[PDB]
Amino acid sequence: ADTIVAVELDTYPNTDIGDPSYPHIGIDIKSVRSKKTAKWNMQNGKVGTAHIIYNSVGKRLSAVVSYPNGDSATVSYDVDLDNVLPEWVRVGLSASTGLYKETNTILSWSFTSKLKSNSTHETNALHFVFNQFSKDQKDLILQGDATTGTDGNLELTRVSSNGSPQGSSVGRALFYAPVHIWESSAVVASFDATFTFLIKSSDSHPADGIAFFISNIDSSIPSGSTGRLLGLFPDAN
Amino acid sequence: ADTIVAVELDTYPNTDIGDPSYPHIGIDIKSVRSKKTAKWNMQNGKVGTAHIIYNSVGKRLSAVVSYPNGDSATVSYDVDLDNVLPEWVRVGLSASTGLYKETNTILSWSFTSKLKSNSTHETNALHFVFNQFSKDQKDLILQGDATTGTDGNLELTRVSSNGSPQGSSVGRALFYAPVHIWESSAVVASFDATFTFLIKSSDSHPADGIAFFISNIDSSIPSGSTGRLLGLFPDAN
Amino acid sequence: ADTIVAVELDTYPNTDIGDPSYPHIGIDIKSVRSKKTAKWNMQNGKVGTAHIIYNSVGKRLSAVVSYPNGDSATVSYDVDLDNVLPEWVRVGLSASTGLYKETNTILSWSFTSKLKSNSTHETNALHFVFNQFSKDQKDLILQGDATTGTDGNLELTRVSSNGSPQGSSVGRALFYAPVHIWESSAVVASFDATFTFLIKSSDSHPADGIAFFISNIDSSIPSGSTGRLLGLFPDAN
Amino acid sequence: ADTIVAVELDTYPNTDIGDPSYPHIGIDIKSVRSKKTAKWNMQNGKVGTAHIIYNSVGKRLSAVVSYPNGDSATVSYDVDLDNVLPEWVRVGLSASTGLYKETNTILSWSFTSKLKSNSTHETNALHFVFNQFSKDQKDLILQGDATTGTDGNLELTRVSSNGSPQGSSVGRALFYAPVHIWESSAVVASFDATFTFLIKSSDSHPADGIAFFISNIDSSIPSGSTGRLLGLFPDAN
Ligand SMILES: OC[C@H]1O[C@H](O[C@H]2O[C@H](CO)[C@@H](O)[C@H](O)[C@H]2O)[C@H](O)[C@@H](O)[C@@H]1O
Ligand SMILES: OC[C@H]1O[C@H](O[C@H]2O[C@H](CO)[C@@H](O)[C@H](O)[C@H]2O)[C@H](O)[C@@H](O)[C@@H]1O
Ligand SMILES: OC[C@H]1O[C@H](O[C@H]2O[C@H](CO)[C@@H](O)[C@H](O)[C@H]2O)[C@H](O)[C@@H](O)[C@@H]1O
Ligand SMILES: OC[C@H]1O[C@H](O[C@H]2O[C@H](CO)[C@@H](O)[C@H](O)[C@H]2O)[C@H](O)[C@@H](O)[C@@H]1O
Ligand SMILES: [Ca+2]
Ligand SMILES: [Ca+2]
Ligand SMILES: [Ca+2]
Ligand SMILES: [Ca+2]
Ligand SMILES: [Mn+2]
Ligand SMILES: [Mn+2]
Ligand SMILES: [Mn+2]
Ligand SMILES: [Mn+2]
Repeated sequence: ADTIVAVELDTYPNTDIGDPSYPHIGIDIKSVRSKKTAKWNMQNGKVGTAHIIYNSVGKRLSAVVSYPNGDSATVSYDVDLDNVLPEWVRVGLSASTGLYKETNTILSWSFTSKLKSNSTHETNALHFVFNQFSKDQKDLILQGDATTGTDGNLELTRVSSNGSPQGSSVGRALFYAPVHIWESSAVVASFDATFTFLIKSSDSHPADGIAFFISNIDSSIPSGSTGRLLGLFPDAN
Repeated sequence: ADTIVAVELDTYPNTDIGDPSYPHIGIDIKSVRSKKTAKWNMQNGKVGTAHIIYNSVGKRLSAVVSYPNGDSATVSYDVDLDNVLPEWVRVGLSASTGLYKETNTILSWSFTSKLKSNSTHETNALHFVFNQFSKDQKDLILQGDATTGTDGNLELTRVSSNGSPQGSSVGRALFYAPVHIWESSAVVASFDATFTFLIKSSDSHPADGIAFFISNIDSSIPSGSTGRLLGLFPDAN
Repeated sequence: ADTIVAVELDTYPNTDIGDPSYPHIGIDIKSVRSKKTAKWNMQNGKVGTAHIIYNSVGKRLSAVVSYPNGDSATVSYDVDLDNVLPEWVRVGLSASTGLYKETNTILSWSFTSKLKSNSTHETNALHFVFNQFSKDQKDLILQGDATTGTDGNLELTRVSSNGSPQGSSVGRALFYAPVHIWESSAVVASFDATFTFLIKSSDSHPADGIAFFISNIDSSIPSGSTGRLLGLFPDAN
Repeated sequence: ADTIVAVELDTYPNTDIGDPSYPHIGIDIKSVRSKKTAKWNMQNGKVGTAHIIYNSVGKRLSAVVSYPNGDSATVSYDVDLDNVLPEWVRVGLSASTGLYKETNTILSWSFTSKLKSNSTHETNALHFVFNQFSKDQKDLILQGDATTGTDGNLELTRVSSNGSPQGSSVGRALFYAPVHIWESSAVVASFDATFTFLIKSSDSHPADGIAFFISNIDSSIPSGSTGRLLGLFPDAN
């Protein structure tokens, strides 16, 4: 199966696959069952921001998700990603809905990876930023239900003509280029990612969440990964 | 045919197709016959640096090529690249040899494009930088004779195991992701590129040169574009 | 006197000192009488954005000012700023009112200078960005009437507690650190600046405008440089 | 006294102020007695690189010091810098010599601080890079024995006409502008710093080290801070 490191913004507790019993942010290393979570109060209809930060020095994958009112949830997990990810990866955003639903709208996404040193501050680096997505976003690989619109947004999961989110949707957006996420001579292999998102639901409960993820270059949506699997995993192991 | 904008470092004066009677740098818009050139003293076996700058406001494509001794040639050409390039492009480096030859070694290559908007610092951007190339540089599309080495370099044209350049060689390297080079909504679209190169020859005369180029996304080396055509054009028109 | 290079957003046509007979953006090299202007429709109470671009290769100072409705004015002037500016400068924003007035509110300001060299990507660079200003913005030198607020803005000219702009006001904000704007060794010296602004007036006519400027490091507001002199010049020569 | 957070490259073990008994890198929070150290093999006469990385999310101050051959020393310390540093700081490089000596030459220094969010990926940020220092480096505050030369380097401590390092020298270089290192509404306050350095000694033992440090804006060299105090502290508490 794919190799996945993800930071999940998990709006729906699936307590029989180990979610805590509240909306939460989580760090997922090779399992949907997050290695670490923190409670997260998803603010329906507000634009949120997620920041994901890793470097090979401190070896701590960190994420914060905030809303403009200042509410924030942070999670960090000590992990040497050199030991989990392949050298080359693709980076992406994923989301899903299941029985319950939500819009999984991305307003913006930036990513930076840097491989530094072996020497004077020379470097291999990739940075992209999308503050507006285009209807035909050639540098994004859209998978499953993900679309880009003329509203400048990326709709990770399905939305109806009347703006209403659909169930059992899964969608992703990967940056087109593979990313050299580590390289054993790099003294520092850092990455960081920021996305802004708008999760809205009129469901009794929003679901299922959004994740930023890093995968093998050829990663595709695992079949059956709607709902609690977030477009990321073939199963809940 | 492809659409090409290029900055050529032309080491071989083909005076019969409009080259000046010296090695030169030039700006190429849809033709190998540069709209603008400047006399360039290629320094054999020395590491040069090429910087290429454009923005949609000044509408001036500029390049400078310099060497460690301080010698520099610059060429600028006023052009509205919105009227020439497709909205999405790929960017690359190209090089050729013909009857005369030279190493067309790239030691580093960076590129930045930005689409800035009617707002603030909300920007779409791609930035990459390669200060070392890997053998399996998965974020480069290698065409023709181009290879990436264990020496950390990009050899655009064929070099034998003994280190000698070969003639009638052509090769390019394009960044894997398409680039959104202009977008009608943007107030400023800018790009910049830098690369460092080492052109060495022990021929009677070095040839043919290195270009940074921007092309249609599906650009391939035009058939028979070795020699004076720099791997960029099907003919010398 | 100070040495000034500026991009003026001139909201008040002082036709008696060479302004065109409309609000305009202009490029000012050592004089309030712009070397180049373009007709600019200042949109009262709307947030505008100004981008200023220069590099030492193209030698073209460019600016564009736009508003959210898409209206845009651009002005470019060919000039070799090496021949005008001192090697070290301070960069700033300036604004004035006179008999007529307007808020000269800056909501954001970024600036990048780079000196790139005869080598690779070895570069000296300064980059700052302010998307919010603090009350005690210790990295800004405020001159004259300029203040920074709790509203996160930079008020270049005096605004009363009731929110009303005042006349005969002048103020500037310079970044605290001097900037190395050119250096003889560098192959490329470039800068760019962006700022966003909100010029509101309920006067018979707004005046006088906002400038981005670059000055000698020890620049102060010239005495009596309110009104049409934009806080940049001692006289209208 | 000043408030100091530093990353020390401590070439001389002063085991009666708690150094371990080998050259080491250390994280210093408000004491020269590092909260954490790692053994470091300083390679005499080679150019080293130090990277220092912090973010407010993972709350882990990290440093790696490497040499081109690949040898590396890393240290990380979990610390919430919001609770140690003032909001505004200056950033600098410091070094000293004592009874024993070394050159404390900085070849380059970059710093980035970013305050992100409360919102969509807008930001206050400062980045500078010096890959070459100038004889009169106006954007550096040189303190004590620090000088910049025409060789493009910063000599933190004293060197004689014949290139030989002197004892009981202390010197620093601070970036001229204060830095807003944290701000309580910032969802992410990150900084990173890289310097390359050349420590050479013909002493029986090199001393005393180089540090990157963050201090109160008005920080100056504490009197008596040569030697083991590294220009950073008034004493060894
Ligand atoms: O009754 C069938 C199941 O419905 C829920 O699970 C689905 O809906 C969720 C979407 O919010 C997803 O997390 C999940 O993957 C879907 O299968 C319910 O939570 C399950 O317990 C039920 O078996
Ligand atoms: O500087 C001239 C160099 O290039 C020439 O290019 C022409 O030669 C071939 C004719 O069939 C083609 O491969 C090529 O595309 C022509 O335009 C020549 O080949 C070389 O002598 C020179 O190095
Ligand atoms: O657009 C004209 C505006 O500025 C004018 O500026 C002149 O007025 C004063 C005369 O003593 C000086 O303070 C100033 O420097 C002059 O150049 C005028 O003050 C205003 O009416 C207008 O808003
Ligand atoms: O004999 C006097 C002291 O000399 C050494 O300490 C000085 O030299 C060192 C430079 O390498 C510094 O670390 C120190 O601050 C200087 O005071 C010796 O290590 C000390 O034990 C002696 O007291
Ligand atoms: Ca879940
Ligand atoms: Ca030619
Ligand atoms: Ca005027
Ligand atoms: Ca010590
Ligand atoms: Mn979960
Ligand atoms: Mn030519
Ligand atoms: Mn004017
Ligand atoms: Mn120590």
